[PDB]
Amino acid sequence: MTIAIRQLQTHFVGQVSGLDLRKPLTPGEAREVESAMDKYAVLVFHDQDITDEQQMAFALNFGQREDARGGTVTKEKDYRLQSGLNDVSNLGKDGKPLAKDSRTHLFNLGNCLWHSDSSFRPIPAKFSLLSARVVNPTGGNTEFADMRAAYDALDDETKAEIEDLVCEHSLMYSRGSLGFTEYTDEEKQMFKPVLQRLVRTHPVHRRKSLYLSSHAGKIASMSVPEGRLLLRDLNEHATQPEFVYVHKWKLHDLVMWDNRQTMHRVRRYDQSQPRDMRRATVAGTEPTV
Amino acid sequence: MTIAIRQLQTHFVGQVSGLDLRKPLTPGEAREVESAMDKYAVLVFHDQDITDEQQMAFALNFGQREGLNDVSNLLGNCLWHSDSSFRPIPAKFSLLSARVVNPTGGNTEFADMRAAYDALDDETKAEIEDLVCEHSLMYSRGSLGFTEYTDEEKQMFKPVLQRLVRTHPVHRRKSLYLSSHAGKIASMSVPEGRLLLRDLNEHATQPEFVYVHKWKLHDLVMWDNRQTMHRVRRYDQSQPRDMRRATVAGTEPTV
Amino acid sequence: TIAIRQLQTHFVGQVSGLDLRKPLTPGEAREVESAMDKYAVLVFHDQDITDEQQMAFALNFGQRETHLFNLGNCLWHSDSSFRPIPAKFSLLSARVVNPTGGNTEFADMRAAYDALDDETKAEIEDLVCEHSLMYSRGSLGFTEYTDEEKQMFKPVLQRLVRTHPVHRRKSLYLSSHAGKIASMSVPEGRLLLRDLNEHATQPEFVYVHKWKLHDLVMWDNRQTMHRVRRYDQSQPRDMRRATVAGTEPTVQ
Amino acid sequence: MTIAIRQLQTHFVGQVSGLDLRKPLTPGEAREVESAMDKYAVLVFHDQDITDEQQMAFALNFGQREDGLNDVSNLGKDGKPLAKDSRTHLFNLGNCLWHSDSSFRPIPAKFSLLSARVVNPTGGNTEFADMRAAYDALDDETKAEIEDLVCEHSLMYSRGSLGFTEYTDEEKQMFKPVLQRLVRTHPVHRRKSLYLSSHAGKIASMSVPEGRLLLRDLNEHATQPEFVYVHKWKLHDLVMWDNRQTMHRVRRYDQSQPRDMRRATVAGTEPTVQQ
Amino acid sequence: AIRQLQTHFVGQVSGLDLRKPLTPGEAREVESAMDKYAVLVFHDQDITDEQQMAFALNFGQREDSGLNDVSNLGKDGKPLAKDSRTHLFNLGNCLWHSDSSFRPIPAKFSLLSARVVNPTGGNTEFADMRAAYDALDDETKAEIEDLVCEHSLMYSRGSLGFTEYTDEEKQMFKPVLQRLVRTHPVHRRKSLYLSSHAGKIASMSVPEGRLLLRDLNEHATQPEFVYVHKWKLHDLVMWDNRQTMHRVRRYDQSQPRDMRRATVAGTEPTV
Amino acid sequence: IAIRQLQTHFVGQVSGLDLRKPLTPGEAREVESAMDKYAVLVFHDQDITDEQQMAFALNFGQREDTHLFNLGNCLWHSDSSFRPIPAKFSLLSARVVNPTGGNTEFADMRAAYDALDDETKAEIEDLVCEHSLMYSRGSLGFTEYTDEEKQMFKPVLQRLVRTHPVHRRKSLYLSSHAGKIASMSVPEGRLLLRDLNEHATQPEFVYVHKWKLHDLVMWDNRQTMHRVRRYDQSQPRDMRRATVAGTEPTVQ
Amino acid sequence: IAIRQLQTHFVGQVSGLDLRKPLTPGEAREVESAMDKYAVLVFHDQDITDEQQMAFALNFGQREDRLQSGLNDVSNLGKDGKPLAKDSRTHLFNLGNCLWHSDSSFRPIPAKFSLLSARVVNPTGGNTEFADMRAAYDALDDETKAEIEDLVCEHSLMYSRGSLGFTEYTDEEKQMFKPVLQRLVRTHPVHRRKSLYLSSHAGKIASMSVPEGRLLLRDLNEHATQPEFVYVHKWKLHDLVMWDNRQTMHRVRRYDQSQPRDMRRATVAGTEPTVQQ
Ligand SMILES: O=C(O)CNC(=O)C(=O)O
Ligand SMILES: O=C(O)CNC(=O)C(=O)O
Ligand SMILES: O=C(O)CNC(=O)C(=O)O
Ligand SMILES: O=C(O)CNC(=O)C(=O)O
Ligand SMILES: O=C(O)CNC(=O)C(=O)O
Ligand SMILES: O=C(O)CNC(=O)C(=O)O
Ligand SMILES: O=C(O)CNC(=O)C(=O)O
Ligand SMILES: [K+]
Ligand SMILES: [K+]
Ligand SMILES: [K+]
Ligand SMILES: [K+]
Ligand SMILES: [K+]
Ligand SMILES: [K+]
Ligand SMILES: [Mn+2]
Ligand SMILES: [Mn+2]
Ligand SMILES: [Mn+2]
Ligand SMILES: [Mn+2]
Ligand SMILES: [Mn+2]
Ligand SMILES: [Mn+2]
Ligand SMILES: [Mn+2]
Repeated sequence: MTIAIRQLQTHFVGQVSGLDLRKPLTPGEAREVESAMDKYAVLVFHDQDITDEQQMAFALNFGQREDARGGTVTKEKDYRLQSGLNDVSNLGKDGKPLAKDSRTHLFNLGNCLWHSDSSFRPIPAKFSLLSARVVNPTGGNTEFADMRAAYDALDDETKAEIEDLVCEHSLMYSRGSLGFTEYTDEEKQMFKPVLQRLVRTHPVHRRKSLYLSSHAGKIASMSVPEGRLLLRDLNEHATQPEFVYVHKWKLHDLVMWDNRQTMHRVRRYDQSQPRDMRRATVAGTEPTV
Repeated sequence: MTIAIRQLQTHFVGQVSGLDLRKPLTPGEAREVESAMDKYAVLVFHDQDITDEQQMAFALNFGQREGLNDVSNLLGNCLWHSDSSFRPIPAKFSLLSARVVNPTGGNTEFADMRAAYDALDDETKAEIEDLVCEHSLMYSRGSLGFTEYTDEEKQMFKPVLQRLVRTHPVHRRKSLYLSSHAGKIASMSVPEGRLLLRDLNEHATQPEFVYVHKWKLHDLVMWDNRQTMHRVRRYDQSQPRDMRRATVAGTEPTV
Repeated sequence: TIAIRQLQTHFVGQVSGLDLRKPLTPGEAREVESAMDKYAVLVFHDQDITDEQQMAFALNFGQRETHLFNLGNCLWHSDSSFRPIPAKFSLLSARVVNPTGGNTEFADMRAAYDALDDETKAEIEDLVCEHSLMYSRGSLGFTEYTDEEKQMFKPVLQRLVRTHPVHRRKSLYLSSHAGKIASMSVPEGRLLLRDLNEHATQPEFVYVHKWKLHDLVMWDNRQTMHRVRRYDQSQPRDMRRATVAGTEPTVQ
Repeated sequence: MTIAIRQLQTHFVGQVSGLDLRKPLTPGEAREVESAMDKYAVLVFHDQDITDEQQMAFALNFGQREDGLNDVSNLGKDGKPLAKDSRTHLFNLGNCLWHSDSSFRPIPAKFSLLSARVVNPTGGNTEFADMRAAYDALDDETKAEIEDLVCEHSLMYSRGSLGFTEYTDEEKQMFKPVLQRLVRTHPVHRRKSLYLSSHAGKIASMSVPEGRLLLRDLNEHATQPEFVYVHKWKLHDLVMWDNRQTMHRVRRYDQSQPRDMRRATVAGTEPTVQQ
Repeated sequence: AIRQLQTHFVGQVSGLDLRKPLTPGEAREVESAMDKYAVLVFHDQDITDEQQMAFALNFGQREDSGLNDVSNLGKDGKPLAKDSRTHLFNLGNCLWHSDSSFRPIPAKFSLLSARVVNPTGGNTEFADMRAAYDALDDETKAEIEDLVCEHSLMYSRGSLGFTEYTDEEKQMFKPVLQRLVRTHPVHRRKSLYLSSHAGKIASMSVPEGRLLLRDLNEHATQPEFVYVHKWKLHDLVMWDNRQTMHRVRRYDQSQPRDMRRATVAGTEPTV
Repeated sequence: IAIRQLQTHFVGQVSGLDLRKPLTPGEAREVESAMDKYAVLVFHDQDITDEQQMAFALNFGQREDTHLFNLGNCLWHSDSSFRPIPAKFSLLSARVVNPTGGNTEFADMRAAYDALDDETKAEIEDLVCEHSLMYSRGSLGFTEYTDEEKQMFKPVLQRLVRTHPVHRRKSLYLSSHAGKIASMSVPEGRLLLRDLNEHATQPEFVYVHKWKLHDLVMWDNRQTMHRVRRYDQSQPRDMRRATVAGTEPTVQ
Repeated sequence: IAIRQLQTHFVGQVSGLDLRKPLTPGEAREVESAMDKYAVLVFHDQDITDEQQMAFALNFGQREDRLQSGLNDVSNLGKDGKPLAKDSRTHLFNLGNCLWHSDSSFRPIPAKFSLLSARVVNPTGGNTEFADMRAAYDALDDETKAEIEDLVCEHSLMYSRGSLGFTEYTDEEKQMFKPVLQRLVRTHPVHRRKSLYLSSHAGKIASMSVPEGRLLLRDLNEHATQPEFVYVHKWKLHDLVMWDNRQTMHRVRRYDQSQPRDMRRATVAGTEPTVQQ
């Protein structure tokens, strides 16, 4: 009836055991994992030595593939992986680490900022599923923040202030804060800003949460300076240690998160060493606006 | 009339009593205040009903002018910064007087850059020792959405160099020279540099290095820009907030 | 699974086996309230809760009832004793704890009463006190009040000796808000109250609470006094209060 | 969104919009709902898809649990409809009489809150009667006559009406009659109202037959259509009532069909009479 | 001459001296009027007990002078004590009922004469059980058609607090069966056979059966089915127990109320 | 002169003196040194006159220049602290002893000072209190003063920490007459005085004197506080005072 | 403490005490004096635990040498908490309480106070009656008083049980139930009133033949249990009745054994013997 789950942080995060992700799930098991995703927001599976196909098959229990187009500087040519998965590694087509100053790596440094995946899309992602294929031993922890806990801890005046606010999300905002400011020219059209609610409501349990993300570069109804200051304050509030779970990677871990309830980021790592990390993304169902 | 100092935070900040800033300082008083600034980096004076000229006269004990700077609301200041870090010779002391206090928000927060430096692991210390940052108003304003400037403006705000690790002239303690004005590290790519600056700013502004100052009427707070960062928290723009700053010019560069 | 450890000779229970993030069962609500009747003060460690969760916990026990408030809390008092229907339970949740000072102290007014001699007990049995914010603020140095403030803070009557509605133990109804005994001259009455307060807050009747992050302390204003000890106002402190309205008066 | 109230009947009953009962209330919202209960005596909320915990949590704004929802459904422990000759169902049928909740308790109930979880489509309307308006409409002579009268309330009396008249000694003590004023006064707005209830089987200072006949006349008077609001249930309705100002009853329903209704009861905060 | 006093029933009768014996045709007209109007009001009838009964006996036999004492007076022509055994049984008449419905063959006509009028209350109310039956919806009529009620004095007195009965009293007051819906033998109109004496429906549990009866009583005693009669001295009111219910309202027990009833026995059972 | 110590920190009982007789210079010298050391001196069986009591007092300096006074004495105080030059010694002679209550208690302000932590010593060092009869009578409930009285009872300044002119020991200058600290806000200063008073009058710093007929007790106001405990006011209590005027101010 | 006398000669109803709480020195002294005067005390609505009941009893002395406490189980229930079999060993022995007796009169130092608490009331029968042995003594004539003054009875459980049929005892039982001596006429240590020491356990007068002694005890018991000397207690839930075994007899009237009767007794050990032995 229930799968084995141990909670890893005071507010959220469950560790799951007893499931082999190389193999199909039963209807009951898929139902259990999704309820755990609703409750815990982040799930940690150890020792899941899976193929790209096995990983995506697992993800497809929970919806459909998110269309990857408009998500990277993909050159419209080709890259490393053959399957459905998003390549979130530090490797080129080469199979070995990207150059310190390449346009691909510099864009990938965006992942070091606190973000919710595909928040730059009119329908943002539901679940993201990350598999560790080669572990970089010098840094690159992945950190998760509970946006519902963060929301709850705000005072009434803040909650009343932010309730109806709308943010503009774009890859140009997140990469822009890192100094990556030149886009040509269908990129400016491909990364055209989308609207998202600052405060969102989960469809299952109806918990309210802060929809924070590096992609959010302004609040619609405010001046750019004031809006950004507010977002900075909310981001500082929401990423305090009491709302954060730090994941230390082991080989063949799978960590999956609900983008609708969380932010995440990768910490600085040594770029000269391989880091083979591969993501499956489940498309969102409904927009926030 | 005996100067008494009580330490307000684990690592820094001193509360000073027995001085009347309306009255000129004696040689011993000037020496003690500057010595406390060396030690505590931030000093808090309560109950100082002082004019603009008294504030400056107090300030001028410690050097020259960079009368007062208007930091009243009558927004870059909300970012963690060190004053005039975008100048080739950056500011020494800043002295802030509260003439009208905003009752809703507007705390001034102070971060100890020396304690922050010390808490770093020896590898990080070694990584950063010789690193140099570019500081400009264009960078700090840029964070708040001001990213385009004319050729006349580009020269007035032309970036200057400062070392990431500075050393205090008096006690020789090392400290992180962080500021919102710092937009890149000279020997690193813009994104890699800004990420390191982010990590250092995050580390250096944890609660264990931070003193939060809650304002009272006629409060004077003074700080060493060479040893600290500071920021003002969001305040109700509708209500008058009258804060007046005296600034002591720097007496040496960092590079 | 509720377990209570007694913390002081006369009173105070440390409660384990409850997660206050979750709604109480009717049985748990009954157990908690009976423990409040018995111990008068309950300490709950490790309760990392929200304002809403705190209030929800409180509302099992009844209904809902800055600088001047904080300062007055440094004097021995019982909450809202200046109201004709005074407070039942108060609840304090430690969100940010000041490391220097700010212990909260509690005194068992039932034990204080019991320790009085037979003649003192007979002397004070029918006495009535006048309670007002003007008296407690007076002690802090604010003696002058405008004509509309005088109505705003019009003194209320309270029995000096009250009886608990559940176990019917008598206790001394002492409070910084009490500034007069009705049947006595002003100075004699205040001297009697001063001696009663000194008696009632001897270390044998006092529990000292040294705060830990996420503590929740709930106390019965009908059986106790409390005070906060001196602390450095320049340090961060974040203590969140909930108060349950009184369900009965002491006089008319 | 803030609270709006719409009048549903000449003298009483309000329909409330703008409140989500899945969410904890602010102090202001608790105040507004209570004042509205004082004025309207019965409040109707539509579209409140709530859990038991959420229902109780809403209820606890207004006091304490009466000595954990009360199961006023027609269902057994297995979740299926009770048999029509089962002792549980025969007691539940007591709600079909005009009553005020816990009037057999020395300190009787304040608020009752009833949530429709599964609606029976064949009957089972809940009717409410305004005991204040009913009192006011009496002539001066009747008001003077009844002013100081006291009733005896017990489960033995309401269940007696329905055929259960023989009680063991344990039961006679467990259901020992309590005293209640016949004319009560609301603690907030001071309006007088008839404290009528099926649990009332006697007036203290009168013969049992003369008392019951007087009670029958007051009940007939107080439950004329002019003082009565008829509630037709929709799924996830919540109707809450002040037992201190009203009577209520459930109309006959089809016992073969499920009727899942769940009550939260706030304990009384003051007696009507000493004992 | 008959003047109709209410929407569905009740006739006021003029030009008849109840002191004088009735002709064959007058006995027929009065009875046909009772068939139609269910209740008849006679004004100014200063009649003796023997004269009252003589009028009654035109319509059948006495139910086992021969008049029923429905007064508030004791054996000495004086108002009864408020707490006395007889008065507390008289109070049974304050409940809506049909006369002798607890007898296996229930009463036909009842004839009440006003000898001394209590001026403080004590109106007699009548309810038309035919109009009441008619106003019910089709689904209800279907439900109630074949139902059978248990009638006993133990039930009506039970309501007023007399629940404890001896083995000997339990035989004297043994419940009788009566149809819930009865058909008048003359005009064939269906009517609700409601009564305070009815305490059970045969095929149902006591509580559910009693709840059904309450709903029926509530429906049937709405003001639209009820005629209120205010008493004048030497009034006589007669009713068909087979088509009606009646009750007396609260009266001042300190003041005399001398009312005398003549009961014609039933000529048919309902079961 | 033989001296017996009566409390852990202070108080000496003196035998070998007959106060009906003039003191020799040596006797006067030994008594004053004993006053410096013990702060309070107890002399049993001195059946003396007013004139003899004053003559005895006058060895130690000069004379200092109602119901309310007796009531004020129930509060912890140092005599004449509301005067710009406050009392040196006070002397109390027991002519008629009330059997019910009326113990006189003494608190050692030097021992009280010593036992404070370094932070508090640093905090208080240069603080200055305002002392006035309006403050002490305030605590008894008399808060309203005409401008005539406000001049008569004009507050005077005293050091919170004073130093004894002979042995140089620091001590807490506490008194019921002190109602404000000059450099602090009114409530915060009063709260600080309250904490210091509570600290200084703990049992470890207190000598309780139980009166015996013809006792004389002399105390140094510069080193102590004192108070009288409650007694039955309808019984006679004849306690005669002599006061030696101060010989040095604390500030200005 | 308020006391209302409930019978001509004795019995007091007590108001003002909550027996869930410790007594003060004054409260304990008042209760004991009330016991000296009224011999039987009735308390209503005392919803107490075993520990609380015993704590109340311990005010007046020490304990006498299903429940798991100091209390004597005088219920009709077995270990399982259900009514005993009507033919069982324990029940037939408990029926002993239906005879007029004074508690522990078969011990060399007999009981002081007994305190009985009603936890589950039997609805059919089970009244507890009490007889005033002092009033009974007073009403005897001068000659009878003179005759009995120095008589001594033998008390044993073998005698009380013998009268209900159990006449056969082994050597072991005969030693466990070895008869003890008690004065027939006893004196109260406080007010010095003489009273008849009657009991179902008394089966012999020492100086007389068994038949003549038993006939004399019968005459005294008949005299002493006349309605004028007897108070009848009808039980209510959480009643507590306390009696002085030194001045009274008591008995329980027959009760419906198929229904639970949960009655719990605390017994205070005697503080003085009646004979030196
Ligand atoms: O590589 C990492 O640890 C960070 N991952 C992501 O941001 C991602 O896959 O969405
Ligand atoms: O106004 C404030 O509190 C912030 N002040 C400054 O940043 C400043 O004057 O340099
Ligand atoms: O500890 C505190 O903050 C003071 N406590 C109180 O008096 C209170 O909150 O009611
Ligand atoms: O079931 C119904 O409609 C009526 N319910 C009640 O009487 C109740 O819950 O108190
Ligand atoms: O006395 C009355 O008016 C009531 N009449 C009857 O019920 C009757 O006599 O049948
Ligand atoms: O009377 C007493 O016990 C003490 N009196 C004094 O305070 C005094 O005379 O100075
Ligand atoms: O059970 C009873 O009523 C009487 N009981 C006793 O004899 C007893 O407990 O001593
Ligand atoms: K600046
Ligand atoms: K308060
Ligand atoms: K009920
Ligand atoms: K009849
Ligand atoms: K003085
Ligand atoms: K025995
Ligand atoms: Mn990501
Ligand atoms: Mn600045
Ligand atoms: Mn408080
Ligand atoms: Mn109900
Ligand atoms: Mn009739
Ligand atoms: Mn003095
Ligand atoms: Mn016994």
